[PDB]
Amino acid sequence: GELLHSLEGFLDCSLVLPPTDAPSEQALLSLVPVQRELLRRRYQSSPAKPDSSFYKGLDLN
Amino acid sequence: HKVYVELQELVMDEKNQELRWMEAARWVQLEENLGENGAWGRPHLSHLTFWSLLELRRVFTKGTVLLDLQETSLAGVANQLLDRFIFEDQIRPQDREELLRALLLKHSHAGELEALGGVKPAVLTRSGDPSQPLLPQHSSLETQLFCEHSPSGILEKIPPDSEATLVLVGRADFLEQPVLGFVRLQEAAELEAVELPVPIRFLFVLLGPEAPHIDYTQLGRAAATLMSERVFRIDAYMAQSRGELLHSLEGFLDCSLVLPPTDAPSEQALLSLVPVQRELLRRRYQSSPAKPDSSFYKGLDLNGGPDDPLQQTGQLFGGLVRDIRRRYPYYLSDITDAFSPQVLAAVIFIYFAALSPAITFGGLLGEKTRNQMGVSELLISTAVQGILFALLGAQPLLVVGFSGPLLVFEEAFFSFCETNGLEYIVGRVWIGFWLILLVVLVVAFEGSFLVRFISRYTQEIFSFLISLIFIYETFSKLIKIFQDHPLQKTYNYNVLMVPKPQGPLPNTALLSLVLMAGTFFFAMMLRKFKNSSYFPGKLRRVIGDFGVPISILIMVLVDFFIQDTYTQKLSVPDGFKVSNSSARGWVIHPLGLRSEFPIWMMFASALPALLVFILIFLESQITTLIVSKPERKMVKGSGFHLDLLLVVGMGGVAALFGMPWLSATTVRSVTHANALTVMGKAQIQEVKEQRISGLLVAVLVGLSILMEPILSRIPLAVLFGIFLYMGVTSLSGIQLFDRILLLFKPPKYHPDVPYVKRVKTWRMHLFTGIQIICLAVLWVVKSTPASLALPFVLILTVPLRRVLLPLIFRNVELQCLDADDAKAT
Amino acid sequence: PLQKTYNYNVLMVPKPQGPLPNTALLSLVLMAGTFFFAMMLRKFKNSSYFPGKLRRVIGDF
Ligand SMILES: CCCCCCCCCCCCO[C@@H]1O[C@H](CO)[C@@H](O[C@H]2O[C@H](CO)[C@@H](O)[C@H](O)[C@H]2O)[C@H](O)[C@H]1O
Ligand SMILES: CCCCCCCCCCCCO[C@@H]1O[C@H](CO)[C@@H](O[C@H]2O[C@H](CO)[C@@H](O)[C@H](O)[C@H]2O)[C@H](O)[C@H]1O
Ligand SMILES: CCCCCCCCCCCCO[C@@H]1O[C@H](CO)[C@@H](O[C@H]2O[C@H](CO)[C@@H](O)[C@H](O)[C@H]2O)[C@H](O)[C@H]1O
Ligand SMILES: CC(C)CCC[C@@H](C)[C@H]1CC[C@H]2[C@@H]3CC=C4C[C@@H](O)CC[C@]4(C)[C@H]3CC[C@]12C
Ligand SMILES: CC(C)CCC[C@@H](C)[C@H]1CC[C@H]2[C@@H]3CC=C4C[C@@H](O)CC[C@]4(C)[C@H]3CC[C@]12C
Ligand SMILES: *[C@@H]1O[C@H](CO)[C@@H](O)[C@H](O)[C@H]1NC(C)=O
Repeated sequence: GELLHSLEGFLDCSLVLPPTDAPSEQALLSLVPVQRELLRRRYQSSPAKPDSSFYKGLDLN
Repeated sequence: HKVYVELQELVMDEKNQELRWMEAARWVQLEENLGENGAWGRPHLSHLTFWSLLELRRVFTKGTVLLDLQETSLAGVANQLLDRFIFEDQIRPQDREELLRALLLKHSHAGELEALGGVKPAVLTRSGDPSQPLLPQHSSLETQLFCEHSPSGILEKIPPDSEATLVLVGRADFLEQPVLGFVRLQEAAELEAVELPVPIRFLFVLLGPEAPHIDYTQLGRAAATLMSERVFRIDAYMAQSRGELLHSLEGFLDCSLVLPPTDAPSEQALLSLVPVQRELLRRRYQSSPAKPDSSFYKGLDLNGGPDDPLQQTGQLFGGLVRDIRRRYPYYLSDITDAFSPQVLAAVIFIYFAALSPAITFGGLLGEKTRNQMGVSELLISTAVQGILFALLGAQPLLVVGFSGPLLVFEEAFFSFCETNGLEYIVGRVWIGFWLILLVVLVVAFEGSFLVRFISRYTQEIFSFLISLIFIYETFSKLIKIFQDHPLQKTYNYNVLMVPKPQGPLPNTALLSLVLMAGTFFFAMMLRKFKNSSYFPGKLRRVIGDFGVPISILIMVLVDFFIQDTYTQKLSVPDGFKVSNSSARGWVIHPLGLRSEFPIWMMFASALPALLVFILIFLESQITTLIVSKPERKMVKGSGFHLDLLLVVGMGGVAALFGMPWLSATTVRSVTHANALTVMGKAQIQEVKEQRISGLLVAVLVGLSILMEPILSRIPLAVLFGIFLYMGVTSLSGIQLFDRILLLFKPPKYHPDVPYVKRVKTWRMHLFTGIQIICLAVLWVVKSTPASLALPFVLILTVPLRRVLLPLIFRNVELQCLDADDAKAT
Repeated sequence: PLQKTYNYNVLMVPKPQGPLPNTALLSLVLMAGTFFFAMMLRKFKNSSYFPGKLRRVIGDF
């Protein structure tokens, strides 16, 4: 399930370029801001798990 | 050949709860969106998403299609569409009554936005009242990037005879699965939904409930983008059933290029996909009657190779005509591009930067040659040779003016003429004549290609030694100011200061040092603030572009407020008078002024002319090489033969009138080029090239004699800080300076440049040591009384790189170190 | 203050009586120089222009 969720997140932050008659350089360079925004949306969460390494009491607080 | 596409959403008005259709995007070969304000954003290409395309394909594989429908009004189309939905078991019979009322509703365009106060997304229910969506929502992407006059362009772009398409989207909670309806009218008819007079032929209807991985705005955008393409439009114009549309959609999906997210995106890697895209486009047109529009409109059918500024040509005067044809077609652009305030700031800076050395050298020359040539002559010559060179020159970023070696030659010539018993101002006419003949002969045979043999070695050596000597001279001037007014316990008052202050003065030296330090500090602080992030960008850049004039004004005001203390000020001659009217005139008779001129001198004056030609040619060509390197984003070409011809000809003509000849200056030209440089957030984004700045500088230098009241209040010590700032700033691009700096860093912190990775450290150090030995020898011979033999030594550096070094190093090391290009090695 | 003339017989045994020519500017120069040198050495401490041991020892003083 975690791998499936990660794949869904991967597919959410991808963009498709349809066949456009514009010059190649302009069409390919127009993607920089949109891609930057999508990646900024990709890396914003980065949550995995809290610091649950050990629930120690240690007898001395 | 082009059509109009309109996309509308079912939304609600904030003022009073009601439902209505609002347009959200328009398509004329490009996508335009509108924000909440009500003003359309800038046009841009369309970039869909994976989910929108996937869901569009899924819903279109089974959606119903009505072809050749015989209806004219919206109600008849909605009735037939709902009947077809009912027949194909798409919706239940208990849902027609609500959908019919939902579709037959008032349509409001952008012009009615502010009258209502804005709209919000709404969801239709079974009852018919709006409600908020249950699933979470997110801010739109396109309206955040592009949205944050138009009617005339919109009405102009649409061809006079064309059809339009309308797409409607909206959510309905009483539905099970999304439904797509595509209907093409038998004959185009006007519709009440679109206010534009263009008739409507196609109609898209996208309905359905809320579901994950489905966004109806993006799905409508995908449908509009699919309709906008020519091939799919032609297929729909000839399709007779759903199979043809499905095949066209599969073809459209096949030729799509999807790119995944990355970690560190770059504009260089993203440009490695240029061919692939092209190929895909061709495939999309492989099996269609249409043809691509930009078949060869993305690349120039020329070469960036054999087209070089300097090259041997089989015909006489080839370089001159080549440079003229390369440069002059840009004259209107050169005139126009000077409307930015940065040009004004550069003009103000270069005015002082060029006025001060002219005055100093004119005074020194006047006191050296018994006032045969003084300050006014040099000022007039500089003004005229700047105005003409800016109006008819090939490289308008050069700054002409008097130099040091020319002064040394003038001193030597005057001493020789005094010793031999001949006149001084007359032989210069014949030297100028020989210069004219020599430059004509040289330019006729395009003998400037030797400039190709000068590598980066000599350029770096020359620039470094020039900057270092400049800084040394500035500090020498400061120490002289200290020496004139020492720090004592007793000072005599009632001293006479009318011609010049006799004896020491109390608070002069320390005040001068303070003013210089303050000017330098303020200039550096404003330079740092230019690249900061402490204000709005426009105002920040406007303030930072005027740093030098602001600092000059601040320090001038600070000096002006002080009353009793004396500081040296700038002085210019009273009027346009010759320095010595007793033994000189405005025009010099070549035959003789007071005594006849010997014939042997007229025939033998060619020898100093050759030396003057060598000096001027070498300095000007090296300066042009340094200024116009490929790294500093120099788009327009720079000529070599035309500049040399103009400079030497102008020098000869000025020598006819008694004014001195000039040459291009390295530090001033580099400062002028750096002032007119627009930097990007670093990277040199562009360099502003124009002819107005040089012309204005020359005019101001010429008119400086008319501005005594303003120039008399500018202290001399303030300009020393500006000179130090110029000298420090002109040292950035030098590579030998970096290699000297690396002599102190440990090898752990060395940069990632090729000449560090390819070669070892103790070979780089040997290279730098050899170059420093050459610099030291040049300095020593400069201080030696045999100064006139200095330029030859410089050209003697050229064989050293060509013969001696290949006997010590290896080819890879020498090619990596002595790189002709900066970025490429 | 900064004047044109100064008295040349001024007793300064307990304290300098009357103005003196070059004291104010020399004091300002010394203050600015000390501050500038201290800041430059503080910056050089964190630089990479010498061996680390000698660089840190110099920057500490
Ligand atoms: C162009 C060929 C290659 C050039 C390489 C770079 C070298 C350029 C600078 C070298 C020439 C310097 O130009 C001039 O030289 C003389 C030599 O002492 C200097 O010193 C001179 O000062 C004044 C004249 O100005 C004289 O009274 C003095 O006797 C003389 O020594 C000048 O202050 C400097 O202006
Ligand atoms: C090695 C890198 C160099 C870049 C950094 C340089 C920093 C140190 C610069 C200070 C150099 C001192 O500069 C010093 O100026 C005074 C000016 O009065 C000269 O003094 C000389 O020339 C002046 C004319 O200007 C004469 O009136 C005077 O009689 C004569 O001694 C010294 O000969 C020179 O040595
Ligand atoms: C080191 C880098 C930083 C750069 C900063 C440099 C600061 C330089 C400060 C200069 C010292 C100011 O010097 C002081 O200025 C004021 C100007 O208001 C002068 O003028 C002051 O006194 C005179 C007469 O007493 C009044 O007429 C005047 O209204 C008053 O302002 C003082 O006579 C002078 O003593
Ligand atoms: C308003 C004018 C007169 C004074 C401007 C103040 C300038 C000189 C000072 C104030 C704050 C300073 C900035 C503070 C933060 C940084 C970030 C660093 O990564 C680069 C230097 C930079 C950008 C400093 C440059 C100098 C700076 C901009
Ligand atoms: C006291 C002797 C040994 C050294 C004095 C020179 C020091 C004070 C000065 C001279 C040039 C200055 C350097 C100039 C350039 C930079 C680059 C920057 O990225 C780090 C700071 C650093 C390195 C500056 C630190 C201070 C500096 C090294
Ligand atoms: C002008 O020239 C004359 C003759 O050469 C000379 O006597 C006079 O001193 C000159 N004036 C100056 C140097 O101011």
